Amino acid sequence: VNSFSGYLKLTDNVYIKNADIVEEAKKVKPTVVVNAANVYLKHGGGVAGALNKATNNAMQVESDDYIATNGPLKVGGSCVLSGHNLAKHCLHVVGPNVNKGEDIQLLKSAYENFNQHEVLLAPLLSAGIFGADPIHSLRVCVDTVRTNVYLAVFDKNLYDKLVSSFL
Ligand SMILES: c1nc(N2CCCC3(CC3)C2)c2cc[nH]c2n1
Repeated sequence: VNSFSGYLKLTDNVYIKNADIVEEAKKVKPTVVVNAANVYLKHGGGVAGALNKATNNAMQVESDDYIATNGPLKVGGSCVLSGHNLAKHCLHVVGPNVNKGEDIQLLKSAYENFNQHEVLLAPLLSAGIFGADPIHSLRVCVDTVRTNVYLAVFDKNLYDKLVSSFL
C-alpha cells in the first residue's frame, strides 16, 4: 500500500492523475520525483522550472555543482540528486527534445532509467516544451517501465485525451 491518491490505474504498474507534479510531490513526499531535465540541468521552464522554483532554486544550485564536477548528462540518461523539500530523491531524466531535433527512439532509453526505482512520481517525458506527442510518451512509458509509476499530467484537458485514447 502507498500514499498516492486519486489515480486511475492504466496497467498492473502504471497509474495516472490530473495533477501538477510539484503539488503532488509536496503532499506525498515520494521517495523519488522525476524531473524532465536537459543535459545541462538548466531548470528554466516546463516541469523542471516549476520543480526548481518550488525548491527556492536549491535544485539549480545543487545541479550546477553536479555539472561542474561531472559534465553534461546524455540524452536518454539520468542522475539521482536530492529531492529537497519535494521528495527524498529527484531522478533527473533527459528525454529527447524534438524542438532540438533529438531522436525520439531515445525516449525508450530515457524511460528505462525509471526501472532502477521501485516507485516514482513522474511527468510524461519529452512533453510540453520538448515537443513530443504525449500519447506516444504514455505508450512508451507503459511498454518500458516495469516498476510502479504514478504519472502527473499538468492539464485537465490533455489528461482526458490520454485516458480516452489509451489502448
Ligand atoms: C506535470 N507535468 C507537467 N508538464 C507540462 C506540460 C506538458 C506535460 C505533458 C503534461 C508535462 C508539468 C508542468 C508543470 N508542472 C507539471 N506537472
